[PDB]
Amino acid sequence: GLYRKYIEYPVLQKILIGLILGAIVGLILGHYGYAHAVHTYVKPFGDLFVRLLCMLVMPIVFASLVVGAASISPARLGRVGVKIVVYYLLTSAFAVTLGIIMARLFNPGAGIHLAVGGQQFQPHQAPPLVHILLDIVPTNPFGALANGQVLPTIFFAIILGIAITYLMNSENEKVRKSAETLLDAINGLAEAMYKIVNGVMQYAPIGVFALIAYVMAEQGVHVVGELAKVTAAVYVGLTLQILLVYFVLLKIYGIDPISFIKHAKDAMLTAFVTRSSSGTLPVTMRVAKEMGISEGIYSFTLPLGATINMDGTALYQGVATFFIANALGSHLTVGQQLTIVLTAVLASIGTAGVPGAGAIMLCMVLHSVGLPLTDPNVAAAYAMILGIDAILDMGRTMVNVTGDLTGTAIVAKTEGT
Repeated sequence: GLYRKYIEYPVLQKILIGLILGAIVGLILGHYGYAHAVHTYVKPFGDLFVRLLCMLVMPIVFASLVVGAASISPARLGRVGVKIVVYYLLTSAFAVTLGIIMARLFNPGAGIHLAVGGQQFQPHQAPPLVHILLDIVPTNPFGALANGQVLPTIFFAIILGIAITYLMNSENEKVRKSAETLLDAINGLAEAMYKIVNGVMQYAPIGVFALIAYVMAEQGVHVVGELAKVTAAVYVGLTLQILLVYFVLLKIYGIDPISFIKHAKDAMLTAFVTRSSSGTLPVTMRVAKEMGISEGIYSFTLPLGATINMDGTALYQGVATFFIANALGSHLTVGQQLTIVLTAVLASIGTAGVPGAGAIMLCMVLHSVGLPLTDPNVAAAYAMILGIDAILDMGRTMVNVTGDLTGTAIVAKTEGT
């Protein structure tokens, strides 16, 4: 009964209450002197969760990127598909850029000088820009899977998926059956890893509690004001994202944003109460029908936009990786911000899980910048963001629905009219 009502509780509320209980118990046991007994007894339960997330982050990238890039490729795209894919990738790039802008205009990380024992996180040296653009393509894909290097894995997985779906319409028979078997095996690997993501994110409140308790027991690092600042940064970034980006796009394409934003306000209210973008898929199909565009174009666009087009998750990734970069002392270069943009855009092309996928994609961005999520400073600054993930997730799901609704509207306009 107790175990069933613990599992039946939602994941994000339990992670937030685990963060709150971790902060309270860590402050109480840090004031009363018992801090080493918190460390040597509670830090394994908060490091096992980081080890499990670092286990899950690498086989998701290859499999989910192969499946997603095989459902994106120009061999399965007409004249609507190329325009909607170009819109989704460019709008995700604008979302990451606006998240980085709202993270540089604010300062969410400055204030928490994070250190585990006493030592500051020493950053690596950054290569030049041409070395990054030449390091995107791997010299060996298996040796880029066995190491870290999320961006060569992303590039090789996109290339492999597009080559498989080019082979899928070949005139042979054994070639087509072999390509179909390979794509079915890789899709089975991705669907097998999503269940382990569900299990690890069900374990997640104990790990977040066990990490936040140790961090509060070390110092009184004053994290409540900085987490309120990064929450305000995410909300102001999402509101300005909706307003500026979508109003500029609708004013370019001539369609009036007032009645569109009324119908989209109904859809946003539904998607903001239910906090799920896949749940309002008949709701946003109803709104797209009430705009009166074409039945085939929204019945083709809205599942693709619900499983691939993620704007609020990308903006959350930008602001979160910039908060983790500033809460440790390591500034980011221009190549690191281009790496953020590329990894967030190309990792929001295949990844769609019901829980946890934002946390795994933030792990991808962190391991692709250089913060490897094995030092306890990166794990602490990531656990605080994973705690705030609920009150970021509501607004980011609302922007995730607004993005594909705006894309459906403007692509149907330029295609029909």
